[PDB]
Amino acid sequence: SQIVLPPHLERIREKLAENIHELWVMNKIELGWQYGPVRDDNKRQHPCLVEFSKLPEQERNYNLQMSLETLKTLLALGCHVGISDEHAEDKVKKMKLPKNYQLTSGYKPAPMDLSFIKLTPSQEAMVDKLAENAHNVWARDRIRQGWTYGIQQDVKNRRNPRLVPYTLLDDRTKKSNKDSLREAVRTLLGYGYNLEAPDQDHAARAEVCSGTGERFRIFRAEKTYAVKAGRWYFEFETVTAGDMRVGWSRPGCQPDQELGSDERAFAFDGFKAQRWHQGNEHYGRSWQAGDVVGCMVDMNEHTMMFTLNGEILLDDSGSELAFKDFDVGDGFIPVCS
Ligand SMILES: Nc1ncnc2c1ncn2[C@@H]1O[C@H](COP(=O)(O)OP(=O)(O)OP(=O)(O)O)[C@@H](O)[C@H]1O
Ligand SMILES: COc1ccc2c(c1)CN(Cc1ccc(C(=O)O)cc1)CCS2
Repeated sequence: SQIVLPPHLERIREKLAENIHELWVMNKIELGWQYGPVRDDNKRQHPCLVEFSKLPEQERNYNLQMSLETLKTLLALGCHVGISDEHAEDKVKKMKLPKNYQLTSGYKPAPMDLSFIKLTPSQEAMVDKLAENAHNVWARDRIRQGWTYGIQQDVKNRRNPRLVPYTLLDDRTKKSNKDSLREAVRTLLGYGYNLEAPDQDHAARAEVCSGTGERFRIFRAEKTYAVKAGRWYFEFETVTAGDMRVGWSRPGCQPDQELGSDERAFAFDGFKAQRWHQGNEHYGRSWQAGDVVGCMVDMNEHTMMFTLNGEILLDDSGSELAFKDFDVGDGFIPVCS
């Protein structure tokens, strides 16, 4: 609603509407649809493919309004549009088409050639965005209808399995809508209107989003199994590669606080390659899927060391000790976050 129409698009909008309408009757003839008097899908002969004048003026207006909304959403996409030159409209080349491919209309709908016209990756990305929004407005119209999703298509029960996000939509519709959208935006370029898109933005979730406010879960051995002397080894296999920590915690570790943030636990975050105890340092490399990190503690001279896939992880210095010295205290137990 907030979108205002610039004067160039304003006085070119009717030509856009009619040319894309003719372009659609070209898409129809390419798909094999032929022109007829009456609206009956079985007979494949409809007045829809004939020129807009013989088209029902209701559908013709509804198509033009649909394009007004589509170009307004294009402008809402943050993409600026600039007319190239007046001569790009003064000379309007138009491929000739075979009579079987060509409509009864004398002048060929086919605008300046798609070979000459070029599509950038950003332009294709905004084509995808526009296809997304068109399906959204198609769906909201259905919700106003009261149609609700159904795996089986139903008209009496108004259950369309096409009421899913465009990401999960079936290929055939995605292709047909994409074709009309991208040939439309290519006609936009061929009219000299250059669509300079906004810069692509990068954002990272970093596992902030979570079901339930809880950010992480800690699994540990029982307190009674604490080891106060000897040399011990246990493995941790990482099915994924994310915010995961493994190491040894005291029987006083808190299940709400992250490992290594306090003095209770000594952990290794392979995600950021950091050893964690009362802070973070740099230690080791980053793991991948199906990586086995073995944690080893020798409580005799108070050392702890980690081996990712067998090789010994190292800090910035060549030392193999993740934590050089620590008090025995009340023992250590295997712990993971
Ligand atoms: N003959 C046409 N002329 C113009 N645009 C059309 C035409 N057919 C389809 N469209 C466009 O493509 C969309 C396809 O909607 P369509 O009515 O085919 O969906 P549907 O799944 O059959 O709907 P419902 O859920 O009500 O059964 C329309 O919203 C419109 O934008
Ligand atoms: C530019 O505007 C138009 C004008 C005409 C047509 C399309 C888009 C493309 N679309 C594709 C499509 C197919 C199935 C569904 C559906 O059943 O959900 C929705 C859209 C309708 C077929 S011709």
